[PDB]
Amino acid sequence: STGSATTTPIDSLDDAYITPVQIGTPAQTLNLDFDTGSSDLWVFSSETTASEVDGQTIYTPSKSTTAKLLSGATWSISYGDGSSSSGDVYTDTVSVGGLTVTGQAVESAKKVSSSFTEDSTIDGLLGLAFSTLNTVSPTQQKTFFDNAKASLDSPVFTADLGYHAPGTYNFGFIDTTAYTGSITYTAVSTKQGFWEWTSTGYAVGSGTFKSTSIDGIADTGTTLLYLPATVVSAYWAQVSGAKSSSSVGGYVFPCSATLPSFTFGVGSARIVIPGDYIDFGPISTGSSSCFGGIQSSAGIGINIFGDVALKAAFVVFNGATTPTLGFASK
Ligand SMILES: O=C(NCC(F)(F)F)c1ccon1
Repeated sequence: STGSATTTPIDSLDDAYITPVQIGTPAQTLNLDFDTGSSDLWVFSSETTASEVDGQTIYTPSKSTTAKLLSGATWSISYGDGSSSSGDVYTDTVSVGGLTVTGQAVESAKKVSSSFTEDSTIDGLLGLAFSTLNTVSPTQQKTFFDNAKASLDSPVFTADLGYHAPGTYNFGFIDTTAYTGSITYTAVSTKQGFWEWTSTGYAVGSGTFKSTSIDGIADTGTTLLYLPATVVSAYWAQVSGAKSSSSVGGYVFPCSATLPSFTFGVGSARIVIPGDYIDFGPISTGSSSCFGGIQSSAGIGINIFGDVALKAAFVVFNGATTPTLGFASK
């Protein structure tokens, strides 16, 4: 089997992407944030504290003839950005782009943190990291991909995120019309439960390529590109007036600037992030200080190839017995 679904930016900055997902019988369609950096499929629901729901579409398990309470199961997750959610668990039928999994753990939120409430466009998350990170207790549950894998034509999914435009998540096949040149594959460590890999280096603008190993995660659920302080300083040094602002929470730059591109290495191949992709706009409405899309990972403990990097590529998440990651230009 295969599936194919369009993913759409939630706003004009590409802060995140939402993909429609059918849950239950009859189908209830929710717009979920597909997140290769976590492993829980959780939704706003009829059980979510009412004051914490503000415009989201909710899943109502009592209206699904295929929903079953997973007795005794609870979940609770905290994300790298400080947000969180928790609740109980149903199993139900879940379909993405024509691909159906029966008995998928659908984690129903009883509580969500303010950042989730405040984002009316995201109805929940669909985790696509390794199932070892799933938070359901006392019986850990499998991701949608993990459940679908054996049925797929090929044990893969691909992310093709757009810049200020829709893109595609495919399951079970590689669309050879969606990229240019060849796909370069690179090794993955699953030891921390992430799609963790090692970039071979970087360049800033038209500058020379620096060969250096940068370990990090391919994370569709993180907006920005978080890299070591040395690398990030070298980038922003090429933008007149750019500076790190402790009050704002990262590098900012004059909105009048033209940003240089940023290149990252995948083996001997190179992915070029255009300068425009690194502009996240005014820090507050009307400001002439703009927020940068490349930021230091120093406070985080891990480097993160988030949407800024991934949307410059066609990315293959290869879930074969030994997982790997593939990147192509597009
Ligand atoms: O925050 C999470 N993932 C995104 C991160 F890697 F950037 F942190 C998370 C929470 C539970 O499992 N993973």
